Amino acid sequence: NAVTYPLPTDGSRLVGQNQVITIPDDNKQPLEYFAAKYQMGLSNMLEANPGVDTYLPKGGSVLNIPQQLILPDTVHEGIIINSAEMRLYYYPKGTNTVIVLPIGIGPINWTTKVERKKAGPTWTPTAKMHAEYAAAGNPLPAVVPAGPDNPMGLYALYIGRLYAIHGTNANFGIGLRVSHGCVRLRNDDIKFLFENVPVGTRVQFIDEPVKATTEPDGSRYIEVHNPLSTTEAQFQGGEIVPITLTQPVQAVTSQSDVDQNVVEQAIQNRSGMPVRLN
Repeated sequence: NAVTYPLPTDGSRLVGQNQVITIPDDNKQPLEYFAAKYQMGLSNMLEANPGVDTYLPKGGSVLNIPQQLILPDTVHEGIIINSAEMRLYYYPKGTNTVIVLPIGIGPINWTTKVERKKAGPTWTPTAKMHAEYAAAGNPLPAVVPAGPDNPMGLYALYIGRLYAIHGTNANFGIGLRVSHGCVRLRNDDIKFLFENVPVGTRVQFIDEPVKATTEPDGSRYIEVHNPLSTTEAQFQGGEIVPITLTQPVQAVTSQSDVDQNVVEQAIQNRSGMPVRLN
């Protein structure tokens, strides 16, 4: 599996390899189709592919698949969710691997755990949402039954304070900020988590749009994504969205052998793909 990585045991955090594919000349598929095929988020695909058309990637163009990544600076235990890059990292007890799955969101810094998990979850809408639907004339049960029309999809992991990691019955959404729901995954991905994550697993939410590492061979890398709150205009350069380097990131990026032109280009581009600094 391209998104299951053996974990390095020497302190390395750079894992994986990028791919590049060619879009057929006769292509009719939107970007979401490629993102799903490669288990990527839509925003990650946009970041890695400047000017790509989400409606219809240009036939005969090339598409970068950003499967190389730096592991976030956290414990290598349980589930880590980094909303700024729309990724969920799972460090299973049963293996020495990390599985990296794309998510959609609708929590920034919080440590919790999986309290329970359910095949075929029921959805209990908010009193708010019901008020809105009822005025619109839309029927909304107090309890939406499990099944194919349930917006949590076919599996859920509950994590406390109301929240869940769940599926979706929609055709898009993973790698996007939406309204409603907590963390959503594509069908096969949520099923995989449901089958493999025990109740009691640690869950930690972080917000780290920039990651950097000094690896054991002395090489240094940065990876820059758009910050969580980024709008279309900030994305495309009609507005700016500011990125500040945290001190852990500076521990790498301020080193004496770093090419600061690579840092500045990385910060401007926000490509989502690791770039070597030295």
